[PDB]
Amino acid sequence: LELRLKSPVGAEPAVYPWPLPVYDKHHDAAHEIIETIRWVCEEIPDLKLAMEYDTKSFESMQRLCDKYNRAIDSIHQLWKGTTQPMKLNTRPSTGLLRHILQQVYNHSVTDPEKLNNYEPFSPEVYGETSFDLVAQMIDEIKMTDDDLFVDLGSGVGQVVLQVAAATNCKHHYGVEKADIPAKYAETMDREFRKWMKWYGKKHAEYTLERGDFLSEEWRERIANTSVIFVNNFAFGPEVDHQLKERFANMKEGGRIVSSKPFAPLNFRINSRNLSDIGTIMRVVELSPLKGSVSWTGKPVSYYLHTIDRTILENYFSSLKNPKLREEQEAAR
Ligand SMILES: Cc1ccc(NC(=O)NCCCN(C[C@H]2O[C@@H](n3cnc4c(N)ncnc43)[C@H](O)[C@@H]2O)C(C)C)cc1
Repeated sequence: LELRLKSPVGAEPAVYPWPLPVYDKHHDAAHEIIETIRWVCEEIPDLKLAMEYDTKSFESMQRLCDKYNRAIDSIHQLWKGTTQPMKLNTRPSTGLLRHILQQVYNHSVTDPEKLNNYEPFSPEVYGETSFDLVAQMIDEIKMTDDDLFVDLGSGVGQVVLQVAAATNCKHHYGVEKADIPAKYAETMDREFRKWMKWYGKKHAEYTLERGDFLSEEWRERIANTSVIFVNNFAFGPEVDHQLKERFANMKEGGRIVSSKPFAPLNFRINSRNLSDIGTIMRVVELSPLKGSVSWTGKPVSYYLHTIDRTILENYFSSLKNPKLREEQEAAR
């Protein structure tokens, strides 16, 4: 006994055995099926029109699947007529992408318990993943095809995949040091590509790698990245310090988005702090997403750092000008 869902673009059908597997306490294949149908119906209005359940009854679930499959066949017949078929070159909506990543994770991370010891993957937010927060980041931070993107410490790769699905960066990378998450990343990658093809959706190029971002090789790679995401909230002093030294080699207009700032928000340059990272970057607290919950109980905010050496330039200009020099020397 089994259930099948046809792909809206003619990829091979999704096939689930009956009884439908359970993935964890809040996820199972029955609701994966229901949500797939719901999202294919958002992809294709005509299907939504044609569509109007006991998830423990094989007959109830077979009837839903049959109704979806017959509607997909009719839509495919419609597209052989004069109706234009669904555009094949598009990015997924945030809602669809959320479903896709959950589906990819369901099928990739076989034993969620093996991951526990590499926690936290989302230390900045109580009770949810970074997904909704990253979806905001992505809309605030303009990225283009000149950009290279990296998630430093990428886990099973979920944030890299989300950004690659939504943006035009030339390449997206994840780097992950631990064996278990890195190995799950390899499956996440194959599953993601499979499911994105199944929905008829495109993503930018990406690569998930094994490695330590504090290594010597990564030194020059960080220097040549234009957009770095790093979830550093729970990092200690020495790692944050080591990262600051890597960032000091980034090019002007390079950006770092993090869960804890790497410099104070109102850094004031003076003769004792001249070599601190604050001398070369604007730092701002981004708008928090309403509804998200931080450790304080308030909405979570991320931190945007933009490499901008005009701050340092202006300090040196001011040291050359006796009036400006006396003012500076006055305060401090
Ligand atoms: C705003 C903002 C939001 C989200 C994100 N991205 C994000 O959440 N990605 C998911 C993984 C989170 N990672 C933990 C993983 O890092 C590895 N890791 C730790 N140190 C590492 C290292 N030195 N080298 C490679 N991997 C490392 C650990 O083994 C662990 O698998 C963070 C918490 C570090 C970025 C920016």
